[PDB]
Amino acid sequence: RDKLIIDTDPGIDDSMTILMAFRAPSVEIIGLTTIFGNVDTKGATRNALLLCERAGCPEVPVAEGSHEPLKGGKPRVADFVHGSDGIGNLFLPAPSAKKVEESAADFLINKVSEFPGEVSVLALGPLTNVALAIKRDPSFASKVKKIVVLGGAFFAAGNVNPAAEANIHGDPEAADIVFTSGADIVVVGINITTQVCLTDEDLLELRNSKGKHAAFLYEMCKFYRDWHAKSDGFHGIFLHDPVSFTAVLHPEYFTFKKGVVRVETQGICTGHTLMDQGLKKWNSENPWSGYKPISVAWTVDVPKVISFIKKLLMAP
Amino acid sequence: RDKLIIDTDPGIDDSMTILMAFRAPSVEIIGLTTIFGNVDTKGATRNALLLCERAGCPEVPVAEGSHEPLKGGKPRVADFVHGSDGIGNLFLPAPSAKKVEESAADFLINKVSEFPGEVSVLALGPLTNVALAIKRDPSFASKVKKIVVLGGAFFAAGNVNPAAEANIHGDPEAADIVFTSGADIVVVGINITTQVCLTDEDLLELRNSKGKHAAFLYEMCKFYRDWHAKSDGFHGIFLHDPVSFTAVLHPEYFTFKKGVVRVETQGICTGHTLMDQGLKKWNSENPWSGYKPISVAWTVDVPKVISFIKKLLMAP
Ligand SMILES: O=c1[nH]cnc2c([C@@H]3N[C@H](CO)[C@@H](O)[C@H]3O)c[nH]c12
Ligand SMILES: O=c1[nH]cnc2c([C@@H]3N[C@H](CO)[C@@H](O)[C@H]3O)c[nH]c12
Ligand SMILES: [Ca+2]
Ligand SMILES: [Ca+2]
Repeated sequence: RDKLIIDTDPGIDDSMTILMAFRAPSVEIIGLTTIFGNVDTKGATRNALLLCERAGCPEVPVAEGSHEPLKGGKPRVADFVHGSDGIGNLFLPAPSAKKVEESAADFLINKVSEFPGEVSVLALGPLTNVALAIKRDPSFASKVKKIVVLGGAFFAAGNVNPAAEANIHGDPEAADIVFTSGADIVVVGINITTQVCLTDEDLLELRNSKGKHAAFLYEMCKFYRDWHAKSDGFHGIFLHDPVSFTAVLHPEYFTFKKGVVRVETQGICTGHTLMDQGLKKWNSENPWSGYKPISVAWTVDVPKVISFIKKLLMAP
Repeated sequence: RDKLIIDTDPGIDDSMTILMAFRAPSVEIIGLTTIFGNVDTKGATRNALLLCERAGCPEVPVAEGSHEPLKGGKPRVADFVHGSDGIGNLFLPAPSAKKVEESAADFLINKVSEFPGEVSVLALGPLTNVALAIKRDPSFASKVKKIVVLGGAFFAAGNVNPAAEANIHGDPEAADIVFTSGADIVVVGINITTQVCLTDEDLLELRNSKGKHAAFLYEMCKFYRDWHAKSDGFHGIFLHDPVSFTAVLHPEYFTFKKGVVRVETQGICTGHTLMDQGLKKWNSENPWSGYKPISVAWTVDVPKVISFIKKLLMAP
């Protein structure tokens, strides 16, 4: 079993991912670390604790992270995407399970130091906790096995505005710290995940399936689906976070390109992710020079990824 | 005959374009306006005057433009792409023809005001003179028939650094003024022009042809081709400026997408061009909201464009 920490802002697609992850036999979830984005950090913690209970694992530690980005200020949340409670307005009763005392940043540092080169991190929201752990401990990047990030828009439009994807826009400084940390990083941009969908028919197939969490997953996805229709004009949902989980277990369902990634932190392009492919010899040095390259998902085998996601969601 | 002003920084591909333009029948070149970029403004004026003489038209007015970008400061020139003299180190004797007294900005306003909705502008370098014209006369944008711009990198890597294309990076503030002016604008990015090449074999075919300027064009192209081999790893040249001239006469050899274009003026992404395609309904307003969209070249019919360029370059 491969040790995994999920850094997340649940979140409708985050919740689908977490529930899938608990059903994956090759994976050992050693903890959930929470962040803002789809909902405030407190709302993310509440949902993560509820997901642990729903999965029959209330013993799995939940470590609350940062309430704001590194630059500060109360963050704007995607409630128009994920609902007021972050899970499509189900307004569920409060969990009995409680979060651990330590912060998400401290939990990440402790578990990575406890098991060097063994713990993988799946980043599903803004990268604040991951950046805090990199800054607080300089050996973190050498001790973490792999960091799989759902974030960015590589040579494609963003989803917050034309320039930026939501997770990166949520904390641009944190994303730039993570992408230049020298750790073994895999980034999956929305240029990849918007190709991997569940249509209205696929969602109905989920409702009618014998899946353990089928009824709950369908109720959540109703609000998520309606946003895609109003904004993207698509009758269904984009599987952003489940696709990044698929890259953890089955990287062979994708192709990757190596290259230095930088994040714009100011101006009209705040949150924009840009990769230097290294196929052109520049005349002079630039902000992409001297850093260690990372892996950027380039193509996706959509039927294989959809088959893997559907089998986990529809498992009894 | 359609009236045309060429705003240019000659420049090797600029020189190919200017010489093609003088041979093109459905066009009347009413003037050349010069700018920095490939070489300093004074060097661009010298080359433009030499091109008018070589074409047998020393009477065609040459109006010298801005020596530095809108924000000020001595500009960095692409002498590693176009040579010390701006024309591949041919070190030709000085022209006998002299430039006009008025600035490029004043010439642009005067000729567009003289013939409202008749004069087209082909922009081959940084957009400083065009922006100065828009700022000095706020009706300029509405009076120019069309502005065809060679510039930007749309959902592709830049050629200065991963973020920016050279002409836009030369004056980001000027490009942003032009793209938001409300004028009838057609932008041709390097995402289009890098698909339209002359290989080493094609250049040899040009040398062996009966073309009026074949010998001169080939000598000048030697330094230009060499940069492509050292930097891009391509044995030949990218026809950037001749392709934008092809978009003036034959826009039917391309497909275009309508959308608001903004330019980043600060940070690591200074000079980055980004278009909002308008295919997604945004939840809130952004820097792309409220402006008039422009036409962005999306695809190119490479054989048709190559055929048109080759027939002009190889005409006796
Ligand atoms: O349209 C959207 N706007 C903002 N955030 C999201 C999300 C969330 N943010 C990430 C994708 O931007 C992903 O992790 C998901 O949990 C999905 N769709 C949208
Ligand atoms: O590789 C390059 N770096 C900088 N400028 C140029 C140019 C010039 N600048 C424009 C394309 O960036 C184009 O108008 C041309 O005259 C060609 N190739 C390069
Ligand atoms: Ca998420
Ligand atoms: Ca030029």
